[PDB]
Amino acid sequence: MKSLKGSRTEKNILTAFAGESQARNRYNYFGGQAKKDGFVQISDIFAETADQEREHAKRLFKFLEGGDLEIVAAFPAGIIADTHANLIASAAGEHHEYTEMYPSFARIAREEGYEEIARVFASIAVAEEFHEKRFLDFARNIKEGRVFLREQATKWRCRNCGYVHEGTGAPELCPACAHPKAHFELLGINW
Amino acid sequence: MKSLKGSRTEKNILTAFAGESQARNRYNYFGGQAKKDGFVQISDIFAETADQEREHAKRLFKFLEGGDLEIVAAFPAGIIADTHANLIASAAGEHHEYTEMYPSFARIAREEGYEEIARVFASIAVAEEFHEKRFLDFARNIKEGRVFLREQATKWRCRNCGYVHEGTGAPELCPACAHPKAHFELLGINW
Ligand SMILES: [Fe+3]
Ligand SMILES: [Fe+3]
Ligand SMILES: [Fe+3]
Ligand SMILES: [Fe+3]
Ligand SMILES: [Zn+2]
Ligand SMILES: [Zn+2]
Repeated sequence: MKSLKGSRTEKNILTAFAGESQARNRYNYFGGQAKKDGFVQISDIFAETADQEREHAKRLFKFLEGGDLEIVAAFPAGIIADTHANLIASAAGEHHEYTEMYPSFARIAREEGYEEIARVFASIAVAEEFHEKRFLDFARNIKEGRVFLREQATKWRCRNCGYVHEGTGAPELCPACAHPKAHFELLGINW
Repeated sequence: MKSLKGSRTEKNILTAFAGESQARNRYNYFGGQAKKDGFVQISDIFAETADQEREHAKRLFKFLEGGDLEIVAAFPAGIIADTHANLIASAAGEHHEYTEMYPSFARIAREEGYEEIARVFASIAVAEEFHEKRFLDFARNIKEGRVFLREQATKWRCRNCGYVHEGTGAPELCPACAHPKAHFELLGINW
């Protein structure tokens, strides 16, 4: 790694920075619509994904040493729909990104002598693959009615107050904090 | 349920509100010390628990219809230590609460004709039991060196950027966002 200035990798980094910046915003707006649709756990994962996009953008932006730079590129023009649709559009763009755009960008960085940047573009691809995965399972539970209803009794946690509930479905109201079903999630352990 | 004024349940609600308010603060301070100790996932669970305490306090506070009211009660006087110790003090107080204090308070509410409040005190007890559980497993992994090291290869997620890593231990540095190991957690699915 030399200088980036004038290289193709230089425009590739700005282009990625540009689509990741917009993605932060759309995930943030999709999070607010999810909360409105009554899926608090899905709202918080949009917001988490938003924040992780900010951090992919920041590692990238830091490679730039430049001034003003012109790019040609395509981006979704809209749109905010119902949550299911939001989760499908998101997944589709995460898809294009880990299967198409970052493999290429990594290739050329590599090919221009920037292998570290190449690493970074490959590592981000990994993250976008989990993001898509997440978005697809949530969209499938929405499509199959299993957000707030499972087939054998399991335990549900209140995101708002931590209340735990043994049942096949979450309660219509939290007995502890009196927030509605929308606040409930599958209880999970990850330690 | 009548009026609460003058009842014993009346002082019980304020006393619980008082210990839960302080608990919010101590969990918030324990979260900052955890971040300093290099346990980001544990930092965020302190902060989450803090927020759930706020919401137990709020359901309670809303039952009050009163003016100024005198209480006698004991509270921890201090202290902020290392994270392990923080997790053990927290668990001990969560313990006293679900095994002793809220069972009683629920009893008397019940016994004074306030069964709904009684429910609420029982439902909060449930939440505090999961909180303790959480705190104990994290303190055990800290004691056994398994926060950031497992015995068979498993996958670790970067909290900062979503990067996923297959291995027995988390990386020393995230390849995607270049944040240190402290940001990694066991990857979990709960949908
Ligand atoms: Fe992504
Ligand atoms: Fe609740
Ligand atoms: Fe608690
Ligand atoms: Fe990372
Ligand atoms: Zn990204
Ligand atoms: Zn509480």
